Amino acid sequence: LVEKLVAVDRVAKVVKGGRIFSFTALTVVGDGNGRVGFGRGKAREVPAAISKALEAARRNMITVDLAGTTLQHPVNARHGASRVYMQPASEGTGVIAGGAMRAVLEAAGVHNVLAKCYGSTNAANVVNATFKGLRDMTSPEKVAAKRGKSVEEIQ
RNA sequence: UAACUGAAGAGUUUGAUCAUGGCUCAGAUUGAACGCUGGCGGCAGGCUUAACACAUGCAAGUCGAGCGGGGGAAGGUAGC
Ligand SMILES: NCCC[C@H](N)CC(=O)NCCC[C@H](N)CC(=O)NCCC[C@H](N)CC(=O)N[C@@H]1[C@H](O)[C@@H](OC(N)=O)[C@@H](CO)O[C@H]1NC1=N[C@@H]2C(=O)NC[C@@H](O)[C@H]2N1
Repeated sequence: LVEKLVAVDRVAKVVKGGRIFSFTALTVVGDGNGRVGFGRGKAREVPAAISKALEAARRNMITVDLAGTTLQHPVNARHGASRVYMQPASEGTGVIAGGAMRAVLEAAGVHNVLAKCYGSTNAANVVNATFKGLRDMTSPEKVAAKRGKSVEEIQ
């Protein structure tokens, strides 16, 4: 189970006589064969935040139906002000995407893809958008099943 | 046989945050210029500004089988 650490930030909370500082971590876990999830963790110190983020990531996971090592069809997704576009690519292309998308795609097992961010590039929002796009991607078998047809009829 | 296959982000407003929005950076390119330095070859390129003013040499001649004159070389004959 591959685990990637997307971002770590230091945050502050004001109290009387000073500020309380903490750390937040965003992590993405995956199996490289169509299962992936992400999570966040907050703690007074970095390792505990990373562990909590990993625990949340393992709790929040989905299954993604890949077409080989690439996507089934072009995907448009958004979460808040972050919009993402993803496109299938031929073998040998690689993962042409930003780091936040790249972690999710590699953990899900995508090897060739072309991706783009529009709008805000906040790491958590971009991860949410990519996660939604991968979750909502469909496949020819599901399309044929829902239309009451055969995959050869669907083409 | 083949003639196309293609899209990455980062920094910076706040005690944290998310958004909006400018500014800045990583690329490719050049008839370039300047600074430091400098061995060779091949192939290209070389006043982007004053269509400002130009010394000097050269860059449009050739035909005597179109024509009449006119020149200067030799030869031969003659004499002394
Ligand atoms: N917001 C705070 C509200 C406070 C407000 N004051 C309330 C109030 O005043 N009156 C009450 C009125 C309530 C209202 N009638 C119900 C309502 O809001 N319906 C709409 C919201 C649906 C649902 N509730 C939220 C939801 O499904 N989120 C998921 C979630 O975050 C996460 O997936 C999971 N599973 O974890 C993520 C992928 O990681 O996908 C998100 N999905 C999405 N992201 C996308 C996005 O942004 N745009 C476009 C589309 O693509 C979106 N879908």
